[PDB]
Amino acid sequence: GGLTDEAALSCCSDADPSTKDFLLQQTMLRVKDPKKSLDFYTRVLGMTLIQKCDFPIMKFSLYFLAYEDKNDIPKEKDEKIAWALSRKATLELTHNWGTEDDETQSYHNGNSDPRGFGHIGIAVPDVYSACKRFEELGVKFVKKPDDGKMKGLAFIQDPDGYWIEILNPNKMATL
Amino acid sequence: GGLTDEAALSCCSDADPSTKDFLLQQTMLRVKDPKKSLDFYTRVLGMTLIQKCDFPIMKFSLYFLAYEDKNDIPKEKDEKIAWALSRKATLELTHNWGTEDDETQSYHNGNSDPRGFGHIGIAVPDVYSACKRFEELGVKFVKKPDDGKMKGLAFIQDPDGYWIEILNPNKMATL
Ligand SMILES: COc1c(/C=C/C(=O)c2ccc(O)cc2)ccc(O)c1O
Ligand SMILES: COc1c(/C=C\C(=O)c2ccc(O)cc2)ccc(O)c1O
Ligand SMILES: N[C@@H](CCC(=O)N[C@@H](CS)C(=O)NCC(=O)O)C(=O)O
Ligand SMILES: [Zn+2]
Ligand SMILES: [Zn+2]
Repeated sequence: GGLTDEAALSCCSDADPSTKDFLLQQTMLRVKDPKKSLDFYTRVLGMTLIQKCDFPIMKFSLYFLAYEDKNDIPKEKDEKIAWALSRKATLELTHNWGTEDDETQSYHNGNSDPRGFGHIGIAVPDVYSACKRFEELGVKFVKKPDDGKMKGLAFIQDPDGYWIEILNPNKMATL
Repeated sequence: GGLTDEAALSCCSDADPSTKDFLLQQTMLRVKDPKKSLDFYTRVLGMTLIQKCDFPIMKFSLYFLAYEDKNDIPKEKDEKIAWALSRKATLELTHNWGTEDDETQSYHNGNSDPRGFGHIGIAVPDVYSACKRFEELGVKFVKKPDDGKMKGLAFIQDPDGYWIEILNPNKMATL
């Protein structure tokens, strides 16, 4: 029947002082077509592109998306890499050059065999008003807010099929 | 050849004001055995368990891990859920009850065919000292910091085999 609260807490250790400056900086997803991914994350979800890195020998690019004010992004390049990579809660999109032209190619979202990664999730002030807008924009849904057993929580998908949870923190208690 | 900077930026839109309070709240990974996972993320990586939710008819639990001070966690149950689910940069582990006792079951890390998800990543003050400690604690490595081409960057594995990048934002520019 799973762990009890107390049993779970018994498995948790206090943070060693050597970890006290650590932060959860990024979640990396591979994307077939960065043009479509950038449009989605910025126009649909309101993220900002904060950094782009290109590796021509390895034939890939990295795009770092975050909820940050574009006016805070440093102008000077070294400062800009160090700032972008010290922001909490970034999304790192990895583009292996040439996938966008390969009709047979797609990435796997983790929610079918083989399962592992599930989703990123965005906390919004109002899941219903968010989802109405997503519907107006033609966003793909896995689960509408009222569909299924978990009313008031939604799942959409990005251009690659990755699932994104849309959740309201302030309603999850009174729900 | 991958996108030019100009081409990438032209795919980006400004944040619609409907999205102005959105935040990247969680990354969700499925875990075989929450006992080992809680021990890893708290003892090894210095995260705090901030919330745990159980669903006894659906037979799964959710564990929310973050770099937060345990003294900040609200005492009142409903306030704690609202606080936990409005923290940026949480890691949500999902445990389907029973997997820990099924020797034919395991999750996929996304880095072998079919690929998709890559890794989460932790920013640290000192990759090499962090990794020396990891080695002392018997952590499994995908890439030690001096291995391979990108010297000074590491990848460890959690108990499920998910990859965790260990990076120092200040050393990433100069390299
Ligand atoms: C998993 O993500 C969530 C969920 C749960 C939603 C799920 O997608 C889910 C994952 C595994 C499973 O076996 C059943 C359902 C519920 C509340 C919440 O806040 C949250 O973030
Ligand atoms: C994909 O994540 C990155 C990379 C990108 C990838 C790698 O450097 C890499 C090296 C060895 C390996 O086994 C797997 C991947 C480079 C810089 C950076 O900051 C970052 O976050
Ligand atoms: N809370 C559920 C909701 C997801 C859902 O409704 N699942 C279906 C709806 S599209 C799905 O993933 N595919 C199987 C189906 O169509 O029955 C979750 O864990 O994501
Ligand atoms: Zn990375
Ligand atoms: Zn979730």
